[PDB]
Amino acid sequence: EWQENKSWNAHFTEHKSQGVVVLWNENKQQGFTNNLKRANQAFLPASTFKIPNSLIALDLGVVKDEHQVFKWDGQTRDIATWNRDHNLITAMKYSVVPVYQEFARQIGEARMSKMLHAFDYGNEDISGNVDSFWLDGGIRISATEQISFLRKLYHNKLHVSERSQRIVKQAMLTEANGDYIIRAKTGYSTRIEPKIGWWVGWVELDDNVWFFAMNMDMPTSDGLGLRQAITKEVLKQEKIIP
Ligand SMILES: Nc1ccc(-c2cccc(C(=O)O)c2)cc1
Repeated sequence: EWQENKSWNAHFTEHKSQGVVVLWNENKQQGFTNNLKRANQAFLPASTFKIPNSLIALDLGVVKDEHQVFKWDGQTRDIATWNRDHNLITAMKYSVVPVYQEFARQIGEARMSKMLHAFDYGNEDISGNVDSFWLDGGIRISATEQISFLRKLYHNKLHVSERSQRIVKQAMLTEANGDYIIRAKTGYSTRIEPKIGWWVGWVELDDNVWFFAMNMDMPTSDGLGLRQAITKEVLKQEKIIP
């Protein structure tokens, strides 16, 4: 079942922004959101696409393991952390587009299209350039669709090996302490309106898992920190985390 809690709208408006948070209680099989309509509106996945892209690259052998070094191509880019060697873990962490563009070129259109359909991922449409379609092509995914996809990943139910799924979930590790573990991926879509930020993943507790997917308007890069901050305020409000 699904519940709309418009009280969460405060967390967005108080920061002069608009967006949606979608939560899914795995034990109770219940979903919650501030905005049922936007929860089902499809956006460019941008760097959240690094989750499916990593899975496909690993399963096809494009990426051997999480230690394989992807050498910087020597082209200076405006993101300092991109101008260095990466492995899967650091490429995820710093959302290093050029590494994942190379993955996609090696995957190829045919295998990428087939795998996204097998994942039931978004609109499954890779129209555009194979090395940028998640940034300015035809692929779209909603917040509820991100949840559906992440739940399959959590349970190792995607049509790739258990190993590929374990490795990607390792690479998704974002935060861990004595109270919870967050595995997630940020996204930042600027090439097509509306510009949005994403944060999708889940929170692991001792006896339950809460999946989450949020997006919010992002007119400038100055509000990027609000993706995680707003999500955590909701989690705190719902007493999912202290
Ligand atoms: N102008 C600009 C600012 C920041 C970025 C950037 C880099 C790396 C990661 C992320 C993110 O998804 O949080 C965003 C990219 C362009």
